[PDB]
Amino acid sequence: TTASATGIATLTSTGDVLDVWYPEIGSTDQSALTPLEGVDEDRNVTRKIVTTTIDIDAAPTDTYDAWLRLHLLSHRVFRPHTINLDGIFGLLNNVVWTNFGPCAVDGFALTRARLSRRGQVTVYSVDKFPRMVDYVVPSGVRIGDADRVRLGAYLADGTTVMHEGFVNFNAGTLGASMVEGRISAGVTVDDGTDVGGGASIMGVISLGKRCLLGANSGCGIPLGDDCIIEAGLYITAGTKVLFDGSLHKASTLAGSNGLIFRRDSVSGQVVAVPNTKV
Amino acid sequence: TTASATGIATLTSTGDVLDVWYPEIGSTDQSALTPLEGVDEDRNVTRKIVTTTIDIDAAPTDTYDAWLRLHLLSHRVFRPHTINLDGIFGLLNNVVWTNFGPCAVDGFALTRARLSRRGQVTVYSVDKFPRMVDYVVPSGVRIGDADRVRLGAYLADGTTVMHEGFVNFNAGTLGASMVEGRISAGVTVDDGTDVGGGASIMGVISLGKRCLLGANSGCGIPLGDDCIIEAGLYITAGTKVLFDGSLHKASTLAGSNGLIFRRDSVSGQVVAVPNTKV
Amino acid sequence: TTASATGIATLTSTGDVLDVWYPEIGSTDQSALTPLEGVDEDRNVTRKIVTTTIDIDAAPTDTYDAWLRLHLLSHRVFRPHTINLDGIFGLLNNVVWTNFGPCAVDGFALTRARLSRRGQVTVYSVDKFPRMVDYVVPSGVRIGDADRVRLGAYLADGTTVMHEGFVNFNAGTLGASMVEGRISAGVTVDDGTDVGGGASIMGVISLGKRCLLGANSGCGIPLGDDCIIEAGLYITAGTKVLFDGSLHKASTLAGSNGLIFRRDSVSGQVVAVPNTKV
Ligand SMILES: CC(C)(COP(=O)(O)OP(=O)(O)OC[C@H]1O[C@@H](n2cnc3c(N)ncnc32)[C@H](O)[C@@H]1OP(=O)(O)O)[C@@H](O)C(=O)NCCC(=O)NCCSC(=O)CCC(=O)O
Ligand SMILES: CC(C)(COP(=O)(O)OP(=O)(O)OC[C@H]1O[C@@H](n2cnc3c(N)ncnc32)[C@H](O)[C@@H]1OP(=O)(O)O)[C@@H](O)C(=O)NCCC(=O)NCCSC(=O)CCC(=O)O
Ligand SMILES: CC(C)(COP(=O)(O)OP(=O)(O)OC[C@H]1O[C@@H](n2cnc3c(N)ncnc32)[C@H](O)[C@@H]1OP(=O)(O)O)[C@@H](O)C(=O)NCCC(=O)NCCSC(=O)CCC(=O)O
Repeated sequence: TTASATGIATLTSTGDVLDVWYPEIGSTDQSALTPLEGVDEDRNVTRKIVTTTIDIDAAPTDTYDAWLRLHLLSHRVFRPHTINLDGIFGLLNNVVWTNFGPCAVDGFALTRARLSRRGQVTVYSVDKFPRMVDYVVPSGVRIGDADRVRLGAYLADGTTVMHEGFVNFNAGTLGASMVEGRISAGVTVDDGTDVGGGASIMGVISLGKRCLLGANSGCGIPLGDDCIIEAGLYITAGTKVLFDGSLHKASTLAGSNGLIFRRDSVSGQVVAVPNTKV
Repeated sequence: TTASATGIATLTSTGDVLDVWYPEIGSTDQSALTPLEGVDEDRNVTRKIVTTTIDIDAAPTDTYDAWLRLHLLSHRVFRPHTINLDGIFGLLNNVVWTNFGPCAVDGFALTRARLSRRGQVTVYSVDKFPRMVDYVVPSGVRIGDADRVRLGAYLADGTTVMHEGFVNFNAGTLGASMVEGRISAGVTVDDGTDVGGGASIMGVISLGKRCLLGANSGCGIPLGDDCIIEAGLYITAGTKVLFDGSLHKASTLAGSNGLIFRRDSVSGQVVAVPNTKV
Repeated sequence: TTASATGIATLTSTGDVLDVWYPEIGSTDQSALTPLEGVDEDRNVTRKIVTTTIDIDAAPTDTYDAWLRLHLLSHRVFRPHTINLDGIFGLLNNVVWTNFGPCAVDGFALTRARLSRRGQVTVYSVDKFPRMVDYVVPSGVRIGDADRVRLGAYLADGTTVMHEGFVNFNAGTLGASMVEGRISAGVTVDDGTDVGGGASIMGVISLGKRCLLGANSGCGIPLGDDCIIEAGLYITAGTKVLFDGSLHKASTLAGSNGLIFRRDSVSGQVVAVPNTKV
């Protein structure tokens, strides 16, 4: 798809792009943005309006292109896996994310000293991906600890990411989900799927509708709909699971509907049983 | 109980209450609060003093009432389960919690643009419950990552909530505890109980005194005093536990004193044994 | 070692040290620091330059000494366990860490009210240890959620601490590691060791090179090089592990090289097998 937006970029004096903010997708309106242009000598950066036009099926070719792609995902214009992100790690700079805005990592010690004359300097994160909410708050969502949702996360209407939840870029919820565990990059969960506290979903992997991952559980395989993984139980691709009297590697149960995975507390054996009613 | 306090409320131009801060319980002193009244046109809110009087045994009837109840818990005037919270979710608004203060979720994009002229806008959370410490810091407590304690948490003197700890509203510690795992809404742990790193306590559930939940453990049943759950072991209500040669569903071991729960590493069987010395 | 640095201390009106910032180790240059000296009457603190000289092998004797030691670790001048920290907990004050800077816990309610006239007051943490990044950002590191790295953490070049990672003081990475779980105080992991999401390493304990702790795993013993602990599996010192037909308490497998620990999904038995290729 040809996608375009007008945004405001933060550039170092050597021309490295620390960030871009695109408030709206597909608009040429600049009036939100002209008051934000200028030069900050304490950070040694310039903020300047840019217009970015991309082919979402092509690999990104520069830092601006990479930033627009993350915005398209978090504004929910594009779902996870629908936009080409190949090579994005190479295009994003490591940035010090502060209460004063993004700062270059090279020379940060001098930067911090300059900024400290203006007020206390707090560093929220040092990374190539910022906190999503600092660029877009999608509608119909709650996020307890907004450090734990990267820009490029897709959070469908009706999602709650609790404080223990984490959602990486190119990942998230396609419908209404309670997310209290970790959704790795490239993982999606479909409508009504709830991820219990401290649960882990490995990234290849997606879960269908109305799944339940128990607290402290783990899922290393794709699941279909109406599956349950018992609290505390980690299903790896290599786990051998007893189903109807036979052992199956979990990788072969990928995409199954209506299975409850538990570890028998008497024998210690991993079992899967049908999820009755459904 | 009749409870009353004077506080300062933040109201949208449509009269929705985004927050109330009650610095003290039971006082009519306004002199801390009159300098904080006014109108913020970038957020489109008004801050105004309110006096709120409630019956803690009755269901809350409006947003102010709900906010006072959360304060009563976190100031430790009332313990968890001692105040009626029925319907509170319906009375609290979803709010964008920023470095500039609370902001309405509707229209936040315009709000963010207005505020960005004043300085970098950082969103800490988007939720119906704020961070406790932004309203009350109780005495004798440490909190590593104060994003992870909701207003309405009760943290007794001598509590440390480490960065991996999480304490929901209507929950917490009745005495001195090291909390490095998740205390769900309506869960309390009694004096000397330590919750290990990444442990999960389901919410009906409380733990007694001097309990130890191992790292990455889970507890889905009430426990009495001097119980231990091995690291990595999740006791669900349905788990069948071997105790003195017989199998018992864990729900039937609810409230037991002096049991150590472990998963036998040879057989894989969940067992409970007496906690000797005690 | 004799170690010395010039820094800027924040002192209460009773002379308690809330913090010290030492921008550089071993320098007498004050020109970064003289613009930061002064008195803040809303917090009731004074900021003043100090010169601190210590013997790293001796126990710290005052709060300034304790702060310099934490800096020496996070600037990577000293590795974990190389500096004497005995009694440090007694020398650090509990502090309220705010957007305005450190504040005393005694009297914070009055402090908060004073500061609220200047702007929204946000409390990041209440603890004896601050967030490392607010004092030093070491080179070659990423940190997703910088609430989760305490000052006194040592993060070697090439380390990424993801949002689920946590690194305590006197702890961390000796080389390039992806850290998505919890590195307790006094724990180190050597080059190429990756700590999976939600994994727990107990603190006596270190891991060698190229180890892999699966998501939601736990390690209660020292490991040598090229060990793997399966996702979801917690090895406690007391766990009895089957290796080559014999049962061994895990404490006796301390420091082993090239072992893969798994829980057999059929029998529920904890086993260790050689890590083939290596
Ligand atoms: C595996 C399930 C789904 C099974 O539950 P069900 O309700 O289907 O079964 P149930 O009625 O308990 O049990 C039916 C029968 O199976 C037995 N049974 C159950 N589990 C067993 C096991 N592992 N081994 C042997 N038997 C077992 C019961 O004793 C009962 O036996 P009889 O037939 O003999 O009676 C559950 O235990 C579970 O883990 N749910 C996880 C939910 C969760 O953690 N939600 C996430 C939000 S909670 C959260 O996030 C916590 C907060 C936080 O962590 O921060
Ligand atoms: C289950 C317990 C409590 C058992 O410990 P004890 O000290 O009572 O027993 P011990 O001396 O190790 O063992 C007594 C005997 O039982 C055997 N034994 C122990 N566990 C076994 C098992 N699971 N299967 C079979 N045998 C077992 C031992 O080998 C020994 O055998 P012989 O009799 O043959 O010798 C422990 O292993 C545990 O998990 N503690 C958890 C502590 C914890 O995680 N604390 C939280 C803070 S730590 C934390 O939070 C980490 C940081 C973070 O995560 O962020
Ligand atoms: C234990 C291992 C390492 C084993 O893996 P390997 O690749 O060596 O083996 P494999 O090819 O799967 O399996 C070899 C043979 O062993 C069998 N096998 C494997 N596990 C078994 C078990 N537990 N019980 C019985 N059999 C088992 C397989 O079925 C296969 O059988 P046949 O020979 O019959 O074929 C793995 O499953 C694991 O847990 N890796 C953890 C990785 C991880 O979590 N990384 C952290 C980043 S991921 C993360 O952090 C998630 C994000 C987040 O949490 O936030």
